Amino acid sequence: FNIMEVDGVPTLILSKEWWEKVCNFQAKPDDLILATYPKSGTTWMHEILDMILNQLIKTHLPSHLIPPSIWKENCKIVYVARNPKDCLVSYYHFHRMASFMPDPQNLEEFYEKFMSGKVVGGSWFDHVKGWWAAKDMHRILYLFYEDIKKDPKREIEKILKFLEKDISEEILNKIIYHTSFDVMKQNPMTNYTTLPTSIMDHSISPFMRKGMPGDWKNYFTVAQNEEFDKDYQKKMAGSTLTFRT
Amino acid sequence: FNIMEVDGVPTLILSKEWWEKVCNFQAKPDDLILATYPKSGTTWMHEILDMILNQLIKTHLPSHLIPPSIWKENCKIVYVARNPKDCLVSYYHFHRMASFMPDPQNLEEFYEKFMSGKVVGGSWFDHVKGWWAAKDMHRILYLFYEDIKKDPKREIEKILKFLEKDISEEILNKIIYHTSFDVMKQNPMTNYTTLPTSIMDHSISPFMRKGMPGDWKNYFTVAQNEEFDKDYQKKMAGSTLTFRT
Ligand SMILES: Nc1ncnc2c1ncn2[C@@H]1O[C@H](COP(=O)(O)O)[C@@H](OP(=O)(O)O)[C@H]1O
Ligand SMILES: Nc1ncnc2c1ncn2[C@@H]1O[C@H](COP(=O)(O)O)[C@@H](OP(=O)(O)O)[C@H]1O
Repeated sequence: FNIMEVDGVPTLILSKEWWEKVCNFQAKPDDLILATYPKSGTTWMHEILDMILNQLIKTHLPSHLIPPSIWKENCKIVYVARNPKDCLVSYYHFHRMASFMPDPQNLEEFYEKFMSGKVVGGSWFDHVKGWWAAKDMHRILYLFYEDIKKDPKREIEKILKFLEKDISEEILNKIIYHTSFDVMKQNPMTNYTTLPTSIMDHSISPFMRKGMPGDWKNYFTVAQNEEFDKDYQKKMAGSTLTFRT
Repeated sequence: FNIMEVDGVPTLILSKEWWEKVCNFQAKPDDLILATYPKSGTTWMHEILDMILNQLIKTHLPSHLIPPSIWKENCKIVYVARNPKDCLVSYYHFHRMASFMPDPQNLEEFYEKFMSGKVVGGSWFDHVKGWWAAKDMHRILYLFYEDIKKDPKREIEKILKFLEKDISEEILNKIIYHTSFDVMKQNPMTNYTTLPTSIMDHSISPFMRKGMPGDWKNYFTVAQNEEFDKDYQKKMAGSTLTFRT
């Protein structure tokens, strides 16, 4: 059914049990929360932050489960959304490689489940929409996986403004260079290669898979797609939320 | 390489050898030529004519190989085109069942070949374009597989006008009913079931496969498709030729 991915080393926590543990989490103002739907840019965005700095709390929770401490102590929250199609496809190939995960079966089979939101991490729909609703009320930066690919400088530009932090021009690119998909894929300290293949086999699918927006186009039949649109446009009626693909 | 499909019982004739044999074919005016690219509505259109009447010459030849006799004797030529995507998909699943045919291999592999026109029956592109250029110079009725599905009455309406022939309203629908895909599929006299499975196995793919326009959408990845369009738009620059899909 429905749990959530966590990381002492990647594993499944029952959302509730996990929420009970975090329920009354206390937050120092300097703390920096980073939230994302799974396979929506996390490991990437993280290393972008970790770069900018060198306390970062990584959380795949929906907005309505963030410990109030954070709201109260107006913590800086970076949030990253990624278009659903790509997020779906990335998340699919993931189930198809991570042993921790349930069997994805067919790609048509997975879809039905994904749109129903009946997959590890809740509904991507409910997830992204909550956060967007929150960007109105909180110290949240809302970023889009695609816009980063589009303009890494133009994006990190923003992050800095948000953090009051101010880097070099060389130190700047030093970051951009590393947080390119090419460099990061060949990087054992992020690429999750240095892992049990019983846990994650890259010979099936590598965590750092393709990392191109628009890749979904390589898997979604013109039918499955025109299906995805109709179902999407429904769940997103009213939303001011908008994606490049 | 490149031959053509014929029918004492369906078989491969080397296009040239076959054209040499037909080169100086003599044509009585009353004769009715029906031409089509393969898997573009032939067996359907045939039975429509056979119906309307009960001499019909069935030919899968390109316009520039029709024996001049026919031109000279201004014969009535019904021509049927079917949109390429569908035509491709239909023709693909066909190779994948008809033993007479070469191996289609992958569906991506087949595509390359189809667009290159390097498949049994020549280039669908060169085929339909020639016939369209001819509709300007000859007693040719140019029909579209899709328009038929769209409005069989509204289509057969035309055929009659073209033939001067004039049927009943009941005799009319009697025809429409039979030349529906549903009726025809369960019909041994057209459905090619009554055949050697060494020649054609329906347990793989039935000649009367789906018979819905828009079916291709069930096979062509949003990439393969956006690929097909770009390549198509090229070969069809200038053409006034146009398809529903
Ligand atoms: N530096 C980078 N630039 C672009 N995409 C990256 C990246 N690092 C990781 N990704 C992509 O992030 C996705 C996993 O997201 P998360 O970090 O949220 O689990 C993968 O998508 P693909 O599966 O499309 O390749 C991966 O390729
Ligand atoms: N009465 C009918 N109405 C619609 N389509 C028909 C039909 N009879 C045959 N077809 C379709 O004609 C195609 C074969 O064409 P041809 O007669 O030129 O070989 C098949 O397409 P599919 O493979 O898309 O099902 C078949 O389904």
